[PDB]
Amino acid sequence: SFRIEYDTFGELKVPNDKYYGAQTVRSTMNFKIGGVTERMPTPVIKAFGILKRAAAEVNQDYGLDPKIANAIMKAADEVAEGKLNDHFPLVVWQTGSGTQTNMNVNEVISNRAIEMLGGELGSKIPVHPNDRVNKSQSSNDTFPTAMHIAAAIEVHEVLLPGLQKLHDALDAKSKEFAQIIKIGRTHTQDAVPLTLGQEFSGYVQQVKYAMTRIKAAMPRIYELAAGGTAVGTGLNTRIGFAEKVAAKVAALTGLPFVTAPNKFEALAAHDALVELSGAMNTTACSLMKIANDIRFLGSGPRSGLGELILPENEPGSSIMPGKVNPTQCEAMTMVAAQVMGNHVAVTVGGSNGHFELNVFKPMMIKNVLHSARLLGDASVSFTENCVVGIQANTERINKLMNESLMLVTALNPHIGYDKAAKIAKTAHKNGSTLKETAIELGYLTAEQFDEWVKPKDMLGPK
Amino acid sequence: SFRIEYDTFGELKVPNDKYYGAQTVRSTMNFKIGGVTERMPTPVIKAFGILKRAAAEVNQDYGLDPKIANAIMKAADEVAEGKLNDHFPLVVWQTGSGTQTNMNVNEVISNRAIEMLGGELGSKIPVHPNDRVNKSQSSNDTFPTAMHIAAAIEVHEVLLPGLQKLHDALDAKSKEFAQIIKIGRTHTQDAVPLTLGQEFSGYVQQVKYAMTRIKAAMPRIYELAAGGTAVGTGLNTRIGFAEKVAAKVAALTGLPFVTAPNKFEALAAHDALVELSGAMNTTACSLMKIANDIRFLGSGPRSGLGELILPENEPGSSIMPGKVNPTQCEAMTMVAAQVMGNHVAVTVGGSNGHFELNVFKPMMIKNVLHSARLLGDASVSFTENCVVGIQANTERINKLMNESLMLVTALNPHIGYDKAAKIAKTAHKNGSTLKETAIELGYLTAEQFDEWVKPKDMLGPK
Amino acid sequence: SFRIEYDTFGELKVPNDKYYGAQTVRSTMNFKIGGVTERMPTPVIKAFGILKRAAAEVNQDYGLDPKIANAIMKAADEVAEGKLNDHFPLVVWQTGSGTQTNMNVNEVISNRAIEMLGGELGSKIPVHPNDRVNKSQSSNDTFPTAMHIAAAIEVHEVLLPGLQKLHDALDAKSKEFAQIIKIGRTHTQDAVPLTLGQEFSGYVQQVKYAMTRIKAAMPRIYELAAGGTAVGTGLNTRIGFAEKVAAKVAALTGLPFVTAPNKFEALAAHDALVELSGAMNTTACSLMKIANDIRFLGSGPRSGLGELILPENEPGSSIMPGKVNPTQCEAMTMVAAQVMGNHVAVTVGGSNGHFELNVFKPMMIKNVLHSARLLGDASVSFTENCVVGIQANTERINKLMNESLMLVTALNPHIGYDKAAKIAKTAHKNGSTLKETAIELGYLTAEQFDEWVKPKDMLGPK
Amino acid sequence: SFRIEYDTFGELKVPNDKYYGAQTVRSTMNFKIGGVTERMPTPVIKAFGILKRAAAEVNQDYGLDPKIANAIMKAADEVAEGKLNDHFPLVVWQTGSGTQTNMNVNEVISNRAIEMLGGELGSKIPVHPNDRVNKSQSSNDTFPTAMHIAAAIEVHEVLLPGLQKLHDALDAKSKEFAQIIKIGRTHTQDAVPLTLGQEFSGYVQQVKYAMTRIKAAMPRIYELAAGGTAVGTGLNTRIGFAEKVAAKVAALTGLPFVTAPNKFEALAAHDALVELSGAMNTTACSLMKIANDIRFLGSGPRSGLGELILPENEPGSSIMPGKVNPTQCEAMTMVAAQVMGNHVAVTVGGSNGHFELNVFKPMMIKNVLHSARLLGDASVSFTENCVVGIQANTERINKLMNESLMLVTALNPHIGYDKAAKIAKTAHKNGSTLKETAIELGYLTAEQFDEWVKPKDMLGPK
Repeated sequence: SFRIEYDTFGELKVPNDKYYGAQTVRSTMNFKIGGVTERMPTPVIKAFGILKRAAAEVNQDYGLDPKIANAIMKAADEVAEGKLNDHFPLVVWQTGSGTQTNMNVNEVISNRAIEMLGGELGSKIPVHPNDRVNKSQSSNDTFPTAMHIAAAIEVHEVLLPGLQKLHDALDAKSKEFAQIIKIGRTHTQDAVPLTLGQEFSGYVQQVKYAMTRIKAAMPRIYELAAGGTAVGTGLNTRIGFAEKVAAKVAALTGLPFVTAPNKFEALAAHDALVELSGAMNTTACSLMKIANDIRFLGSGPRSGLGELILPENEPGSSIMPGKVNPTQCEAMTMVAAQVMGNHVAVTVGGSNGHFELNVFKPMMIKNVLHSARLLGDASVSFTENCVVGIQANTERINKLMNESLMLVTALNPHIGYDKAAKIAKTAHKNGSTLKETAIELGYLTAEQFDEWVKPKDMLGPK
Repeated sequence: SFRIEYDTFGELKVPNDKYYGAQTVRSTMNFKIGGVTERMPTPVIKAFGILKRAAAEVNQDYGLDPKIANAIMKAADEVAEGKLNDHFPLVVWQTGSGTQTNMNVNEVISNRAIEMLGGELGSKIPVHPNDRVNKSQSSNDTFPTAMHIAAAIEVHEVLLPGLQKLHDALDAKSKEFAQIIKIGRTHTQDAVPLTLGQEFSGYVQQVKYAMTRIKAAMPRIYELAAGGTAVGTGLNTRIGFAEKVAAKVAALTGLPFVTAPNKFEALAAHDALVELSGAMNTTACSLMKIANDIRFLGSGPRSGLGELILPENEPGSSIMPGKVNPTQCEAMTMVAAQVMGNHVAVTVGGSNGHFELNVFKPMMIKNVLHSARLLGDASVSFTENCVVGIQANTERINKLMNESLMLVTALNPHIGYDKAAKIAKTAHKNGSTLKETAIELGYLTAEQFDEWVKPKDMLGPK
Repeated sequence: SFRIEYDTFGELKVPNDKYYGAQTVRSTMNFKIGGVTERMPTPVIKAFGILKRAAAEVNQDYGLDPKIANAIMKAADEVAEGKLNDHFPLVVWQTGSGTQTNMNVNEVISNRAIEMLGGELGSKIPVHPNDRVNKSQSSNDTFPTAMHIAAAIEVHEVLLPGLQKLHDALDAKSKEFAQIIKIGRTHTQDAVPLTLGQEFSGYVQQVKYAMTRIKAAMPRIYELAAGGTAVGTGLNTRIGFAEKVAAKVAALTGLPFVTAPNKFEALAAHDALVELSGAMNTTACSLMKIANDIRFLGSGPRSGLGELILPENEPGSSIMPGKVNPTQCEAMTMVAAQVMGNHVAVTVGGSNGHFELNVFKPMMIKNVLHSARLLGDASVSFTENCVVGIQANTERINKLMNESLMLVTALNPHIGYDKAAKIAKTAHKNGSTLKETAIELGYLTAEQFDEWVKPKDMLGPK
Repeated sequence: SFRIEYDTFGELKVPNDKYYGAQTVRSTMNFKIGGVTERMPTPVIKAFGILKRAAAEVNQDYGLDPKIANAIMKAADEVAEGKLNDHFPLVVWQTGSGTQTNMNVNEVISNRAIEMLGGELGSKIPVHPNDRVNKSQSSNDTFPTAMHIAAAIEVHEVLLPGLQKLHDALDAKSKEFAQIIKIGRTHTQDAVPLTLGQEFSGYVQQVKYAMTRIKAAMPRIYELAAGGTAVGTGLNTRIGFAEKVAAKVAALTGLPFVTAPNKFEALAAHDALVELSGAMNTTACSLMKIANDIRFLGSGPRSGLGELILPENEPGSSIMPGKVNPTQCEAMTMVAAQVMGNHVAVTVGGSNGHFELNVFKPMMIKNVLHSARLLGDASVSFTENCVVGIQANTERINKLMNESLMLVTALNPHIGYDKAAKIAKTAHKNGSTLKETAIELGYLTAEQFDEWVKPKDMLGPK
């Protein structure tokens, strides 16, 4: 069931159905931290596939036999395509350079390329893990490159598409609610009117601005460290390798990757990941507000605010009509809190580089990808299972507009401030409406009230 | 105007009306970071006065002349009593060991004692700042001792008394509201009843637990670094000085200070400050919940929840009866947010010690004292200006109870499930009460509803 | 391959090899957030097994048929024993009360108990998920109970045992290094001596204190919410149920669980989880310092500090003798940063309760358990793969003690301060040792130096 | 002594020498939280002066009498110029909309203008605080406008200039050290060479990227809330006032302020402050790395790394040549830790808006201004008192290069791998240099070593 390989510490059994080798087995023994939920994120593994395929193709310019390079490229493609995910058992909590995962990737690509070429597994023949798959590379500049490839692809494919769907659904709900006037709330106290459409347009702007902030963090993510080798000098690498690898990754991905102009900055720090996390942290603040507002605006049916009817996600009860838990609001605000915590973990790691190498890399990229996926996935779920189904409770909104004390200020140009306050004071004391009170005191008629108090004239400057 | 003092780098102008000297002027030239709001917290300065008073009294056992010791003690007392606060211009953002503030204290006490002895300011005759005021002490073990003295005093005099007042005021309201039944809220949806007294009793328990948590953090704060000297060994101090100065501090303050049993832990780390900040961080979460709940329970007057009437302390508008902004809730929840951020500042500093000395000391104690003072002061203000005057809106509460759809389950034993549901569903569609609808459907009589639906019976297990 | 079940939204296929039902299937469709690394932690699932077994046994006092109760107890035991982990596919990012996981647990326990009794899967006969497995319970008080059971077991079995091993290994290394004198470092500058044993005793004290802080957070974790039902009143539950369930959980676990004295505080907030996270946050600060110190003390072989020889964890190179990457230091400091971020996520959730129910529960317990397991697992790994193998580089330590300028202060009682400084100044200028310089200037003999400069006399007070 | 003013709650003693009035005295009575270090930041007060000056000039278009407008403008100018700072006693911990400070500003400007018009202080004649100084404005849109004005000015005048000085000083050192070769460090282990110039160029790039990140956060800060009034609709302000007052602020400041295109987003949230704090958070991570590296590179003189000689700004001990504490590194890394905590405070506040108004405004702007000022001031101090005077310890660097085992790979083409390894292994065991050992083993000549081992050739790709 197993073959036998060796490292400098002793003999190791490797399962015959596995493409990794002795270094990866030793690593599962030396880094038993946290269990399977801690495995290196698949976007990192796939990004390594993209990177090893670009390096193999470029290394033909520097003496790599095309037959060996072609097998490496095909094997790297299978990694990048997600066909070999089961051959990566290592956790985030390894060396802070990600060396063990670089070797896991070199081992798997070598053994699969060996198999494609007819050799025997575990043999290093004819594709040596370090000499061929890791040719012209270091763990020090490859893991950072994989981080930025994975981050950019996840932003492009998961995070922004999720936010875009949320933006568009909130914008639709904003135009659908454009004529529904409700009582505003400041300090949670009753305030002057605005439309539900206006209130929702604020959410739309926040999501639009979140997308812009995330996009503004991407140019530094597109800088790749490949070619910095061990300490950033590019020692033991060939001239032009850095530019060529980056240009190859860009063509493979369709994204504007470039080589980092300063490889010392690219190896000794991950400030671009701190900044991207910062943009997700702002996004989480925006989404906390939007989701918590929608939560409260749907509270009720009778002892809450009751402006919105949220779609049911849980089984409703026949005995409990109108009760709807805001389920997606809760998942989303829990996600928002997680992103804020992830951002502090990214910050602590990003602040703790030493000399030529920051060695917090796996934890930093784990937290960035975790926030990116949570935000994108929750944005989709919140859209499809809550926002698109939101309805306005117009009867309750209309009833509360008539019962509000806030519109009393439309009477001042007609009967004077002092008589307006007496109406408001009296209605507040008696629990009556402004209209009932304004008439019961003989200050005006019902026809005068209905003509002077028009909330649709209280929604803008004059 | 000025006098002239000298250090080994040249001449310095010292204001004649100031008790500090050359080293302190030099320190103000080198650390112009942030302005006057960044001055070293007065509790640290006073704690330094206590410590120097204790050292001078104890140092009589080790050769210090009693007439010199007496003037040092009297000057140090003035520092500890807050009488010389204007003679400390240095900011938090100085050396990470606090050496500049230690020198500031030595100079101020030296010069004030020289003045009491009839000497000339700046003269070092006959009270030398380092050889007599800093006798048996080091740069490195004095500031951490002052940190723990200041934190213990602030916890004892400001933080716990403020929380005690808040606990007692919430408990009185809990008892005052013990019979007022309202509709519960889970997920912000209407839920089964509880009293305002029960809900407030949750707040009371939270504040009680906060006080226990803070008290649980004090035993390690009572351990003092004095006697560790430069690196923790006690080199260049006298045997027994560590224990004697801790006991003298205990007798001067009435708090159970002892010498730290491991001086390397006490100099190389400030884990006790991190743990005390963490207890305040939990307190902040509790206060955030309490204040935000009271904020929303007082929302209205007509488009909110309207269960509580909060005291109006700042005049409002005559045209706006019933509109009262929950301004003390806002001060308190802002303070809570600040404590959470301060806690992360404390954490980063506490995580970053190097070898024998943590050199983030001034910023860690600044954030701990800041949090303690804000929490204590806001608790007093929130108590006196909001909690003690809260009234229940019993009329609105009673009406909302009658309009709730939640109570409809008390009718299950009497008319079966299927009829109650039809009442709930029909009331929900018509906007009428459960009682109106059960009568209009002829499923029971008014007197039957009033005898079957008793919220008083829905407040406990059976 | 599948059976057919229904909920109020439509027909659902349930795999026949799965013990969950339609509610769980619907939940995997409604909460597609984050993928499989986001699954509810297994310690929560097992804790639910303990809880449903205690409730079933107690519910016999309240009309539960013993035959049905016995099948429920056996099925709950299989959940608690980890035999049914594959039947829980739901993610953390569900409703904030954990309702979906409560139903997942009720469904799986019902179907497995049905199978034990001979019935057909998916039928609810004879063990109804809600009426029997959820009898006398609410999602609102069960998920909090499972959180605290899981937290206490993880602290007892993973976190503290890991820290204890680390404490004991550091204490052994401290006694083994008790006679090795080295140069201290303050501000990272050379300082007076202390032994490696003394420096390591500081680490030992930090870990001892971390264990005490964690233990001080457990009494509030041992308070269980079971019996609070929907809003904390205990409505729809039987008198004595809360005390009996808690006493049963305590007997099943061997841990001192008790019923929460105030169920409103237990449902509306999770301040005990915030406080336990706070204790882990302090622990992370302590471990960051210890691991980073050991990292730097092992730096070299020639351009670093070079006091410690760390055991190899990576394949060493023949060309690179003495180069050893501090692999476990990096995994541990990365873990420490993660705990600090997790703590902020716990804090944000803990601060955001609303009225009767905090609905951030799954994210809060996820982060607490994640920090607890990471800290315990990394503590074991750091112990076995680094601490127990640490050796002192005594030749380099001894060589640097002889080259240090720091010991020049042992000459002052013999040749006076002024002549001591001239030796230090001259050796610093020439790059020579104090001994060479003190002799070359004719201030003393080699025999006088060797007798007056004894670092073993510079390790304590006099 | 005092004069007497009145609000609707009674009589208030106002100091005769103060320009504030009844509302401000009332505010000091109700918000005694934290003491004088908690006063509203002077940049907010000055920004309010700019805003009130702009509003008064624009309000001439809307009826304001030019002679009244002129005195308001002149008084508001004195506020903006920092001439009336003593007339603002209110703390940050006030209403979450900043209303008290808005009233403080209105009263101070009203009374100073009344004084210029020859009236009596407290009289409201002829400059009414709310009817003329607050004309066309609201409580709710003035404070957020002042926040953004203050943040933009502080970024432009303090933060970016400080970072610019640090960037330029690091770049000059980079060029000064361009030819000094030293041993690299990865994982803190010895690594292949790089120049001090290359390493410092990484720092330069980090500071350059920090400045770009901060600049990228300013476009949303330039959007002003003025004109949103109470809830965002602009009710009770004039058409065109929003655009005109933003343009007047732009012309007064020379910064590209514009009116916010969505006033609901601008009042309900402060996402732009969260994003600006996040850019400063990234800056803090960069500065932490730079300062901590320089801290350790200057460690010694003999038991550290010893590559850099840092300026000695505070006198040391004559008995301790070469011992220089990196005190500016400590101030800077403490500041970095503080910015990270401030950022979490900003995040919590920014996440907690409610409906039409975020009421965490004073604490959010306080933390943003605090971070900006600390970063700017510390950058200037770190530059002038450390960076500009750093010297390389070329003699020690050259010796460490010669004693390194890293260079041994240049001998591979000339004597093969196996002989070089035996040299490295033997030098490592004997404590001798690579050159001494290769000669003593007779594998090459001294002149052969000097020609084969050229570190100048190991600094780049080939």
